[PDB]
Amino acid sequence: KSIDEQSLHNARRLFESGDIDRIEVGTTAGLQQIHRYLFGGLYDFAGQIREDNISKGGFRFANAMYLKEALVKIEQMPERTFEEIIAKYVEMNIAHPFLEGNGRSTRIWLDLVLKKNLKKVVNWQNVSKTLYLQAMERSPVNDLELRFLLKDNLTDDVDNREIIFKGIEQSYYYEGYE
Repeated sequence: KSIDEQSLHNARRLFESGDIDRIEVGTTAGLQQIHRYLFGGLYDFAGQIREDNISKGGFRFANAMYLKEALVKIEQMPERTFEEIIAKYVEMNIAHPFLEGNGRSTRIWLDLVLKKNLKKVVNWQNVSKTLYLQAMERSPVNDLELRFLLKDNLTDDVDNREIIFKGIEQSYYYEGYE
């Protein structure tokens, strides 16, 4: 819980400082920069591609033995349309490259890709925890729930402090932290 508190402060600092603007967009290295920023000094494995296997619910995330190879192909996916970007996010979630903190880091990664390509980001504060988690769990089979949920909650006000900071708080709530 104290880990989350410091991590939340790191997420706030990432945007306050403008360091968010220095992150490589839509790449594996980019995701690793985010993870390192959020969790450096908190998880030993911050920024590091996992070597163990993990699952959640009935889903086993990409096998560690071919995770690196998968990430190579995932980062090459196109980013021109909303549908392409969500598909790319869905595959990066399936990769789930870190032992922990995949959700918070990859959502920031998603916003960067959406901002670069569509000049929008997700207004996370209005995205229900229940609906978001259900949609993610379904996304490997069908991303319809996710597309429906996120498309309704896009905003072109991408630097607004309230959207940014209330979104960081909801993002952290998705994995347990109030």
